[PDB]
Amino acid sequence: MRSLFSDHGKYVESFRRFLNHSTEHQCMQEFMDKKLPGIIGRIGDTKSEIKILSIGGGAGEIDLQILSKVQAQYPGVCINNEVVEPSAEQIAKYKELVAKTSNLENVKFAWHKETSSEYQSRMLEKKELQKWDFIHMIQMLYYVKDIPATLKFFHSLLGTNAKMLIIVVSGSSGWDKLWKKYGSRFPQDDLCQYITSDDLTQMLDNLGLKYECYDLLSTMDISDCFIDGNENGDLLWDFLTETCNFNATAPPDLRAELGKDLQEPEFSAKKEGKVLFNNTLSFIVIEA
Ligand SMILES: Nc1c2c(nc3ccccc13)CCCC2
Repeated sequence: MRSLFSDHGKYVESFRRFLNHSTEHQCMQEFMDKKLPGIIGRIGDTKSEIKILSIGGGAGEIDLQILSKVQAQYPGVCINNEVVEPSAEQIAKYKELVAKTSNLENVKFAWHKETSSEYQSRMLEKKELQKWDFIHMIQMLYYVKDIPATLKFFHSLLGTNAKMLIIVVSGSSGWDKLWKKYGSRFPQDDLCQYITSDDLTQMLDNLGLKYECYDLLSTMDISDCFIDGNENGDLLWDFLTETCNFNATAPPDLRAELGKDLQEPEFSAKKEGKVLFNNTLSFIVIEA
């Protein structure tokens, strides 16, 4: 069993199938529309330049949406948005998106090709420490080695009335169950790392930071995962298991318990003849 994250090709295909059969993206859309406003309501107060640091170039369309809400609250104010992404493929895509978008004259972009870690290391070399008004980490901690250290660092980069926003899958979610129980039995990679909003609050508690957590429901239609032979079904399987060609490369003893175990409540809910996997999300905001 080889980690799915080691086959850039498969991954994407799957990831893509994941978005196509989930309310993930719309879920964040709702957060940004009905909650974000009041959250970032004062990060611009008294500043003639609003700085926004985004760690991860995977949700370009979401980043842009954040800008939309920040511009609305602070008309005229120029915005400096830096992006810290390791994947050239991503940055590349991001950029394309920028060029095709309007109402971004009062925004300055700057992409840095590296990891949160590398970025962080560098900064320390600099003598001066630079602050920020808004930091955010959408679905990417999974790929961070030192969470506690990472959290504390960027918190210190927050300026006055600044805020840091983090998104991960919720403790009360299918993923949680899927990992607490089966994890050990899946390919242990050094790149990925199973983490839930739960692991998060404990770390933040022990760190002593003041945060606020919000959960919203999101689903993943895994119906094609019971139709033996279905191509689509196969990809999805690859995703949950974060493994390559899961079926044809895993112990049926296991693939047997899952097939059963997934169609159960604590993992999924049965709807319009559909089997919906609990993809609930958590949004954490941290004060400076
Ligand atoms: N829903 C997601 C999960 C992971 N990464 C993701 C990356 C961005 C979009 C959603 C994601 C890793 C493990 C589990 C779930």
